[PDB]
Amino acid sequence: DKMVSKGEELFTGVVPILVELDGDVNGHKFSVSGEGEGDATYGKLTLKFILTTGKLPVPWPTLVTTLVQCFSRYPDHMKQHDFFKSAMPEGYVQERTIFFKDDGNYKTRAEVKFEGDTLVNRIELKGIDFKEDGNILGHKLEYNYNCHNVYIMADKQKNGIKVNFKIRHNIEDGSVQLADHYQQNTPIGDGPVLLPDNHYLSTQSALSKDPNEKRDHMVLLEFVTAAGI
Repeated sequence: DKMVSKGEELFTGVVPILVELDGDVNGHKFSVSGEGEGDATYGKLTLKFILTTGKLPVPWPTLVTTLVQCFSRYPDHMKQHDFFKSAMPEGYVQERTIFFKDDGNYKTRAEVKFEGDTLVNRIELKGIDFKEDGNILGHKLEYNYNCHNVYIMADKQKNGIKVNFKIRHNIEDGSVQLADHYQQNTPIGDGPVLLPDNHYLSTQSALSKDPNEKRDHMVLLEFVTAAGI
């Protein structure tokens, strides 16, 4: 619906982002605070994440996906397939199950919504069955991130979307740790949304550090474009 691209209006300029993650992995508890801004016109995310509570029990790269696909650039001809924006400002619940091959898994539950002029992401994560000797707990993954595809279809029974994709986490010996992602997003609002044709997001990510941040942290720079229509 032409009108339903009022999401255009809410994501027109630069939008401040807040992310908050209460986390638990084989009993190890921790919190992450994210702040930064989005430019949906450009697919653009700039965010800085800081460990705020506990010792960080897993590699930063494993948490990227968990830590706002509303900031994805939908080309003009595809804009009527942008669910994430069509759900705002009252937002959607994102839920994921994530299996790391030969190791444990993450189950996540997130509210993404506007809280004023600001786009917020509240995240409860539990992970279980992680091999102590494995790459995750064993901290054996590079601080880099591969370009990925993200397959979307409508889940009309939930008035929302089914999402799935494989993440490739590089280990320094040239091998790869796989995270297999299963993702349902449901809206929170009682109103209509854009239910898309089958399509995907092409997602670039760049992980850096603040030279002056004394705390365990992650500065993430991410670019997402939709395609396949």
